[PDB]
Amino acid sequence: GRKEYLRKLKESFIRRSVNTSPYARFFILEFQDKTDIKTVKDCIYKIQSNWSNLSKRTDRPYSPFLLFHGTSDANLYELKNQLFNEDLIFTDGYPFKGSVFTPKMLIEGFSNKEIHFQFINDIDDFNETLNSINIRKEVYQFYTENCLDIPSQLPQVNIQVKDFADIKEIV
Amino acid sequence: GRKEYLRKLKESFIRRSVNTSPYARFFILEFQDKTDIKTVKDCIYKIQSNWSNLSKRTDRPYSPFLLFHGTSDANLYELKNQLFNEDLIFTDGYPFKGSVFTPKMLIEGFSNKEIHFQFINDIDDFNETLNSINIRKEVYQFYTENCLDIPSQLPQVNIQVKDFADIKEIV
Amino acid sequence: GRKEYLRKLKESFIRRSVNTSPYARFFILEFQDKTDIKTVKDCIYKIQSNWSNLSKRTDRPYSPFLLFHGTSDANLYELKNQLFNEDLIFTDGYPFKGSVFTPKMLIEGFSNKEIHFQFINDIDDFNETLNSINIRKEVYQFYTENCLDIPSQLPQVNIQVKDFADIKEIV
Amino acid sequence: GRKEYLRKLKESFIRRSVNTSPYARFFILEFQDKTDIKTVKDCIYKIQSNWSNLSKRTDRPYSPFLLFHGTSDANLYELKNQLFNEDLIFTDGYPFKGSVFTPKMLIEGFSNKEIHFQFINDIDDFNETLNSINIRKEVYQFYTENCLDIPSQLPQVNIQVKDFADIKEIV
Amino acid sequence: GRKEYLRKLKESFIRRSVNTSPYARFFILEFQDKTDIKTVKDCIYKIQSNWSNLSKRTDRPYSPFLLFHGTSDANLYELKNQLFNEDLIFTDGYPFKGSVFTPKMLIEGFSNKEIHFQFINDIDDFNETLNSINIRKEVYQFYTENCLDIPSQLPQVNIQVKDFADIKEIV
Amino acid sequence: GRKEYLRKLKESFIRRSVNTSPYARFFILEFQDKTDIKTVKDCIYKIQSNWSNLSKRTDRPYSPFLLFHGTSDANLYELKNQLFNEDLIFTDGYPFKGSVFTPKMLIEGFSNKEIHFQFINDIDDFNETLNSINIRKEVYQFYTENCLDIPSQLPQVNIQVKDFADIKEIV
Repeated sequence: GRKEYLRKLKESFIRRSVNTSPYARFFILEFQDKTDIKTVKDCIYKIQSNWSNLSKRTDRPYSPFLLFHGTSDANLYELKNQLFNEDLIFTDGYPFKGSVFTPKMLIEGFSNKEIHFQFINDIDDFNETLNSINIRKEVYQFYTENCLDIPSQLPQVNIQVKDFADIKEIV
Repeated sequence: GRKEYLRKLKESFIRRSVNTSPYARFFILEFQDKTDIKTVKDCIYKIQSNWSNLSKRTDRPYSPFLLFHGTSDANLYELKNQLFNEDLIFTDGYPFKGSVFTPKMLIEGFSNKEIHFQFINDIDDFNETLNSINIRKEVYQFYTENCLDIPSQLPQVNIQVKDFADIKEIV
Repeated sequence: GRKEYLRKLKESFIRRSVNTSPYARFFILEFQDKTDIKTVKDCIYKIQSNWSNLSKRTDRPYSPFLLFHGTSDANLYELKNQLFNEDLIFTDGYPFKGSVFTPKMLIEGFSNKEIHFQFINDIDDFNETLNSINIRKEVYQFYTENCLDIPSQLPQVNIQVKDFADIKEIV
Repeated sequence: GRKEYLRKLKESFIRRSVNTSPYARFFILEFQDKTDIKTVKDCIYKIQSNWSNLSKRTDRPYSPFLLFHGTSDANLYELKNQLFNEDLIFTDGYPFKGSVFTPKMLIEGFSNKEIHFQFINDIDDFNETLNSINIRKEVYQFYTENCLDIPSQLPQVNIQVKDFADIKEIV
Repeated sequence: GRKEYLRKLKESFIRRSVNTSPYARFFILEFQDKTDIKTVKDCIYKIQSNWSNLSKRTDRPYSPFLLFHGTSDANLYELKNQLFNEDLIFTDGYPFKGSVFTPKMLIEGFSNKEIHFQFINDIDDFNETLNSINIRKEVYQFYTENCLDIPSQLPQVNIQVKDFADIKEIV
Repeated sequence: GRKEYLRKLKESFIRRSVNTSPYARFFILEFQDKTDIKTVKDCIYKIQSNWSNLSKRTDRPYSPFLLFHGTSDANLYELKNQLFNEDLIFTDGYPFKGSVFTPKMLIEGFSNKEIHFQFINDIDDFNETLNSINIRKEVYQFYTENCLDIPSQLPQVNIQVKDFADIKEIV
């Protein structure tokens, strides 16, 4: 059936235990120009609610890493602005204007409970962040037509959705 | 079967998690002078009970925003007066008589455990409050004849119901 | 099958949640002379055990309101004398002999953990206490041959049973 | 199936809730001098484990009442002696040798955490017991060929079993 | 199939509740010459892990009683020495060398959290212990050719297995 | 179907309880030359997450023992050097450079909450640490083409896998 397509992809590679261990979860989402602003935030909030545990009870907080490609910087910063306005505080390695890429902010924001997720701007920020993370890194890709190139010593999943709307129910 | 339409509207649009995050939830209901006040109150109490967590244990309380359209102000205030008489304390942006619409009264009332929900009198109060809540806002519409226009940067669902009685089992 | 009508009667009108809010629940039962005194108490204890939360953990206690019609006053008091003997303490608005109807005793017994339910003698005490409880009141009717006239501004359900024996498995 | 006769007697007559209220529960088992003591002790321990709540958490303890009939006192006392030897402390209204029947021991033993159940020697002790507990009393009769007479003012169930061995998995 | 034979003797004879009461459970196993000691230790550890509850929270600890027959004393002590080497602390009524059987040592070890189970050397130690435990005792027999003689007043089950390795899934 | 062989391999040998006791669990894995370094780490992390309970709540911590073979030391140390980089702290009985095998470091790391698992370099270190752990030891083998010889006094399972990828969903 139609609903069966979403039912296979949910636990084939994306399956989730009752308490997932705090590893460096990288979520690569393809942002094409046809996909509007609104449904990306519905995916990001679903990514943030599941694969981040920032409750005060635990001592091992973790947050997902978010990567977008195939988009212009105009709507990438436009999406970035509303996420911060809606109190979904993130870090992208640029703590101030005119900063060089500082992955040490991504180090502490992963363990910070007040920072919900982590944004990655481009390819060069993603590869430099990978060397900065020393703990286990798993990278999940949700693409439609274009696939990113990922270094081969990392556990990767590749999921080809119909469009961006099908990503959210998987995650 | 006859319930088969109800399930398609329950779990596919207004699916509910047991630990839903404190979003600015907007509920738009069509009051159109043919449904009685009592059936609206049962829908309002059901909207209150499911989509507000005002327990003393939590640190992130939330309350749903309710807006009615298509009816006169006479039965809108009559519905409004019965809700306050039954100890369902709400706020509507008019803390006193002859007041200008005060959006911040709807703001601490979102985080107030003693304020059960928020009442929106008209579209003009709905649209200007939309610029007041900074956090993510979700709008849920339940309508029988006329669907209200919502600006396109919000996550909206539009559900067409047979009458006002079918809303409360959906929520 | 034969148990099917019990499923058309249990979760379609008298569906029960585990965290039901403290509402003024009215239970109107048709007690006829054919019905034995003993089998009514099995319904009263089932109604009291399900629709009352008098535990010391909560701060919002509630008790059901019970109405009986279609019976003589002699056997109604005979039932009333039994329930007080078995430590099922109730109030009827008559705290002493020769008293007028005091609905205030029914208000305090609703919020009292040591008072298990509330008795209503006839129609006139039902309508007088109807204007006394300010919070939302729901009326549930279980009857075989005579239907009461409940005012239309209250949420009412009407259920037909063959006799009084099937009411307790409904609730 | 062969099991289906046990299923129609499990959930239709002796259905059990996890939070059963402290009622004066009377269990009548028929002793017919051909069942050995061991299966009777297996039935009593199943009755005691399920229908008594003597934990330190609760503030409303309750213990079942045990009645046997149709047998001589030779095996009735001999069964009674083993149950006290296995630290299953009970009361029977005879706290000392040559005592008259004292039902007050069974009322205190009903609410005592250190008294597991209550023994009833005969139908004359049972009727005198019946007028002593004021709270609601239900009688469960499990028998093979002889049925005792219970007053019609009490909620009673009657279960006919193939032999004494089917009683323990009903309770 | 073949696994239906495991189901017919698992849930029908050695069915287990999560809150089993502290009874003096006896497990009688046929140790033949064909059985290796390694398989027996898997069965003994499974007997401990299910039918002993020695947590620090409970106030009623219990431990099973272990009996073996049909084997020589050479491999009985060799099995006995391996169990003590793997920190499975037990007692057998012989607290020192050259001791007479001491049934009281099997008594506190029933209630001792640091004593995991009780070993019984032969027939004469089993019957002598049977007169020492006052509380209810249940005896479970698993054997392949020879069935041990058991006193009739003791509640017992008799289970016929293909070999010793099938015992551990049943218990 | 295809996942049938996975179900025939999962709960029939490597069945897991939620309260598994602290056993000296040995995991022997076939690291042949065709296996990538990365896909072994997914099995090591799955073995560590399931068969180790290093939480601060318990007082009996346990860690799995890992053995690898079928390849040279070039990729065995390269796999070993990565696991220490990702904060998966282990011990192998070689606490310093040029050390003799110290099985005592494996015993303390078994009970150490900050040591996640234990590495075994070869069979010579496996047999030496075999005589060091006094408690019950279980050995689990997962292999494709070579099966090693384990002494027959230990509980062993042998599982043939198509390649190293299916081992992780088995455990």
